[PDB]
Amino acid sequence: RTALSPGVLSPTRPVPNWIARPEYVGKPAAQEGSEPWVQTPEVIEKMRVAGRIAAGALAEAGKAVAPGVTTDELDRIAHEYLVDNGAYPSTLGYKGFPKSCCTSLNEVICHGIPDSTVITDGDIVNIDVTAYIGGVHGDTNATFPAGDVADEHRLLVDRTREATMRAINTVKPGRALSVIGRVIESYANRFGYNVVRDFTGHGIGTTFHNGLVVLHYDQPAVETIMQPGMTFTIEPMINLGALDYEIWDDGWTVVTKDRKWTAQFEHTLLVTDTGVEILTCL
Ligand SMILES: [K+]
Repeated sequence: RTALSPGVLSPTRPVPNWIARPEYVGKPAAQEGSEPWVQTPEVIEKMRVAGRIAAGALAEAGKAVAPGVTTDELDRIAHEYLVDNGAYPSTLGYKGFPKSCCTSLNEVICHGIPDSTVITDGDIVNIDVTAYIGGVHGDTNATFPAGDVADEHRLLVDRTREATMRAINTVKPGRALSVIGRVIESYANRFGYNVVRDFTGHGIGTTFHNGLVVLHYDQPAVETIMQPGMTFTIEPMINLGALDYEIWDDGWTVVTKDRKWTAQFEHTLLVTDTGVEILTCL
């Protein structure tokens, strides 16, 4: 299976005019980065709605993953499930991003832009979908196998899913945020994999990236302590190869330099009074 190359982009997909657009739509930058890390009860409830819709959109698009399909098509499907549910696709118009979800095949670490690229037997593809409704965001992603995937790749995907669930299970108030990256990296290294460091999880709420950064590798210098009402993503990218990468001319598509495949899974989490709640569930 040859290394991927930029495909061709379909035109901007329309969104019903009555669905509110986040404030950054169409602008070069977003007004985000200094919002409270702990959300109000109102916002937490709204985030449950957003997270459920994003989860449903991810699941719909994931069902279309099959050899023969284009990533653009996956985008068409998630976009339509969001709009149908009254949600705006947060990535659409986010810092110029042109589509409604990110589709990251094989060696694309993250932020692949859905295009003409056709998926072939044995590929793996991450679909990342964010919903904006009720003035809040919810983000989730998962990597899906297409046809007869090699065992190496099936294990990568399964172990990345397991690393993410183990990290989620450690979320609890009063525990250091750095426990998450410790847990992910220890599990990825058990199998000889490498955890991407330059791309991270993040606080999410009324803004898409609110300033809070969640690392997926071991970095005990971070002193942040998890607090009830904090909302953030856990979304480790795990590489079979080296971490060195390149970003395509589009300014979005990140690919591994050695072209070895990489997988990712993600949920939006809430720190509750005693533990965790996954908000991006159906
Ligand atoms: K990938």
